Amino acid sequence: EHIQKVAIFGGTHGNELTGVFLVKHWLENGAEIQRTGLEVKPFITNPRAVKKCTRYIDCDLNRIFDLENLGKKMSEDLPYEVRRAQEINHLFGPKDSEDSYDIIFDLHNTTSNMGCTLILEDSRNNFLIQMFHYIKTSLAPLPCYVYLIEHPSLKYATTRSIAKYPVGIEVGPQPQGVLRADILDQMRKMIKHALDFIHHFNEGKEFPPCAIEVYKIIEKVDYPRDENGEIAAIIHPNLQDQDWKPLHPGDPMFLTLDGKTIPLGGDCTVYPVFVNEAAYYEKKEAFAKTTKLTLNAKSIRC
Amino acid sequence: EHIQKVAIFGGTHGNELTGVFLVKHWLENGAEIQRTGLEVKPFITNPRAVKKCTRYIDCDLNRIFDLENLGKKMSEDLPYEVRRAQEINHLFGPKDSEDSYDIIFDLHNTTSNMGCTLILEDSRNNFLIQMFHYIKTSLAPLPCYVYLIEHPSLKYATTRSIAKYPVGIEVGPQPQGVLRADILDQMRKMIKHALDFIHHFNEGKEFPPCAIEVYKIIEKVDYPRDENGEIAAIIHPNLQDQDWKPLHPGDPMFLTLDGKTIPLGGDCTVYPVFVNEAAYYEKKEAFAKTTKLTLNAKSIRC
Ligand SMILES: [Zn+2]
Ligand SMILES: [Zn+2]
Repeated sequence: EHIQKVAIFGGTHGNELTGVFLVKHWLENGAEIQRTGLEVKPFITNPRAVKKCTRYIDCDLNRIFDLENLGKKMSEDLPYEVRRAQEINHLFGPKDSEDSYDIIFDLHNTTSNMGCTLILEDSRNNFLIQMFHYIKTSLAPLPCYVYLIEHPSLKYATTRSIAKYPVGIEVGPQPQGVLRADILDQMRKMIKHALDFIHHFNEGKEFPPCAIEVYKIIEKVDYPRDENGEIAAIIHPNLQDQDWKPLHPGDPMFLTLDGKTIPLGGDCTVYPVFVNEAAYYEKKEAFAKTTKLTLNAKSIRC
Repeated sequence: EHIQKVAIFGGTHGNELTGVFLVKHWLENGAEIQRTGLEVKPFITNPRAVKKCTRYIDCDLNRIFDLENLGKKMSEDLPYEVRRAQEINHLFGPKDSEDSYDIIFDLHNTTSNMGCTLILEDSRNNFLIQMFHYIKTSLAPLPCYVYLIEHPSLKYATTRSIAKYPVGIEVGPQPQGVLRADILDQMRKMIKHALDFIHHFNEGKEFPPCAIEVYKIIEKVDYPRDENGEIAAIIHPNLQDQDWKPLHPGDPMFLTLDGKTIPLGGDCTVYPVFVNEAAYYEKKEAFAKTTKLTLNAKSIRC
């Protein structure tokens, strides 16, 4: 299998402007994202949310590419993002069809101090592991992590799950509604390597069995809450900005205004991720706990 | 025993969480902001914007405290904030009247790397120049910076301007809708010193003359724009995060996606502030130019 149809999504969330800015540039002069023998389409997924420069209009677009939403009768009555979701599935899918696109990169941003991050939706997918191994290794010494999202009741119905091979791209720290240049540079480098991988894959290159480190999600921790549901403590200074780095039972986790430290607890070291994400205030979450495990890929061919 | 009425406003902008959080705490336990012989009211100015974690509902509350809005007949058609401003004005004013609050602190956050910032509205105000000198001195060796908004033109109209002695407290960088512990420690300390000053002054402690460096707004700078009026370049990596530091005629300012470097130009040195402030994308602006000038205060007693 050669890859034929590659797309780059920007503006899934309208106030994550790195994607929006790159995608809008690339819809004018696309040279950067083409490769000899490869044809890739840039696309703004949520134009309404990008105009208002807001996360979403009626509901989060990045949580609805599932059966419950993609298979309901089209009606101007529907929440905007649902109408949009079908519009996108019909363009780049349909999801779970042989006709759907081969790879979609879906570009995101985070207020968390994560750096260049790749999101894996299938720990068994050998083509994705090889891609991600390629992107990590290439980027060095620029740090780059892989966030693993299966399992088994907690998976999201994402925009890029339309593809046979879904690829999430997150780069942080960045405030929402801010275009930073370091971040934009890092994101354009990640894509550069991703698109060069696909190009090498097509040209017939073999990749030897490889091994990458991933961080598998396990549990989302919410903030200590009040007898109302108001946040009662904040992310401890010592945990702030320490995404990916080991957090041990003893370690400070939250801090109250009165000054008291609330520690981790539990049996083992976890690796905090999305520490203090703007978007997860609403959704009740301070960060996600992840375990550090190794994924091995078998060799791959043209 | 002169200064009697003091208010600490929080959540003028709903998505700036630090003020929102401190005021909310202090409503339950005000001990931190009490000073013997001194009564201090904390207050959420924009509850509706807070609830939605949004900057404003209909218009920006921090720019409508003028004759035009404050003096129009109360109605339901009027924007949410207009109607709120008249309430806050009847509660803590009326503005320009003897029986308005003496001092108001209005707590803000910026996405710019600015550190502790005090906002001075009146360069001839001996009282405020002393308060600012006191806070500066008390905070040392932690930097504290004074921003002076006097023109003619470029002036609001602010929520605090209700008071005889308005004071604006701005702490950054923090992403909108996020609540960093470090940022909350700095605003706290700032407020601690401000209330101490007022307490020292009321107890007839004399202050000798002093001098502070302030930074005068001279011009807002917009991003280079498109054919259709889009941002065509971004804040240069060199200029990113360098608020308050000097910028020079030949110095890099904006970077294009190419990336071409757009230099400063002009023939004098300037001091950027609000560099890459999220709230100013909408308002068509990239940073403010300021000039660094020294201000004097005569001595003050009572
Ligand atoms: Zn996103
Ligand atoms: Zn503000």
